[PDB]
Amino acid sequence: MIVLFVDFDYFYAQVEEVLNPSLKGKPVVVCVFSGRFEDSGAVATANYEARKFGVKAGIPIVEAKKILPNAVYLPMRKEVYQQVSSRIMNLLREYSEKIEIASIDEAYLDISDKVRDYREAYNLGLEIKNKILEKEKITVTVGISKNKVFAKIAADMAKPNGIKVIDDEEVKRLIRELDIADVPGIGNITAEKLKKLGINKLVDTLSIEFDKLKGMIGEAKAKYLISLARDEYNEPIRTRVRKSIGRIVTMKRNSRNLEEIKPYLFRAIEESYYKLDKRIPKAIHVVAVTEDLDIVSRGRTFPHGISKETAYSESVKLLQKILEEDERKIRRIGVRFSKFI
DNA sequence: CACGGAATCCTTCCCCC
DNA sequence: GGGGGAAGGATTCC
Ligand SMILES: Nc1nc2c(ncn2[C@H]2C[C@H](O)[C@@H](COP(=O)(O)OP(=O)(O)OP(=O)(O)O)O2)c(=O)[nH]1
Ligand SMILES: [Ca+2]
Ligand SMILES: [Ca+2]
Ligand SMILES: [Ca+2]
Repeated sequence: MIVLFVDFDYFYAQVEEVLNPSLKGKPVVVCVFSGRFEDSGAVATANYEARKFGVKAGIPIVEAKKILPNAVYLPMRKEVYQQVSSRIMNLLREYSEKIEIASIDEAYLDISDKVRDYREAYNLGLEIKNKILEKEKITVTVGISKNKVFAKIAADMAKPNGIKVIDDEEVKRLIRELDIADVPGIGNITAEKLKKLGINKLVDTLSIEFDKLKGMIGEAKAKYLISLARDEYNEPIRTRVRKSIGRIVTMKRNSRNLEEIKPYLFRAIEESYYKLDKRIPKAIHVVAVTEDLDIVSRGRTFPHGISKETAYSESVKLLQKILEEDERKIRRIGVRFSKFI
């Protein structure tokens, strides 16, 4: 069983470099401007020249400028990156019929058929890196191992622009050596709950009564970790299908007035519909971000699909429902469409 | 200062043989 | 008791 994971390097910034090579070499910051004020917002990503100084995904744009006042700051252009992603995905297709697109810049390939051993797998890796660099002029990192999880881990260890195989002898040392927090699907909240249980390495999950683990982190999560420890994890590669479309925007000023929010809300639905393109949702959820950055949501499923008129109508009630049950002001508002026919 | 988007799981109902 | 779902939220990752 051989899985090959591909992850494009500093993707949004690298695409910006390709479309305008003059940028290459200098610090490049792709930002998301919220408009609340001059430079309000966050950094989507940054090229390496910028990450070596602390500027990275998540930090406020205002904070990134204090560190690199002279870098190049660019607004994020999803559509552009998405189409480039799509083309790159189509290059991988020509390497396996078994392909799972995980995000806008990640994909897993089941090359158990094609390749025979790890040596060949590695070479196929180089062929893919090479192909993509030539066609799209974009570098990516490749990770190869026994299953998806370790393939991805392989990639995190080899970036940027690397390629790495984590052979069976290593999996075993990683299950013992590797820090549980560096395992995909284990964020802060979980790692923290894991420390208390004395688990700092994948192996520790075997020296704990399952039921206490489940109690603390959930069954799904407990079975996941345990199978990994037992070197038994092996979920297949499957094409994922879009299960929900939505849009959320920041208002210029926090508000509680329905008439002040409606406009932002309607625009959100509009864009969402354009994005649905042919798809018809049965469920609609209204999502609100409270002034103290907490998230509130109210939704509804219908026994049939939702027309745009219906969406406008029903979204106002859920927004009214929200305000009636929460007293904080609202900072961000949006909609989520799901359960496609 | 803290954006925008989406999947998946966890709980708590709630209806009902 | 337990199947079946819908809601609202928790949690992770891009
Ligand atoms: N708006 C927004 N976009 C994000 C955020 N995090 C990631 N993205 C984008 C950043 C990247 O361009 C793309 C994800 O790839 P990461 O897996 O994020 O890789 P990135 O390419 O930035 O890092 P790397 O290639 O490993 O050096 O998704 C975020 O918090 N907000
Ligand atoms: Ca990644
Ligand atoms: Ca990446
Ligand atoms: Ca982590």
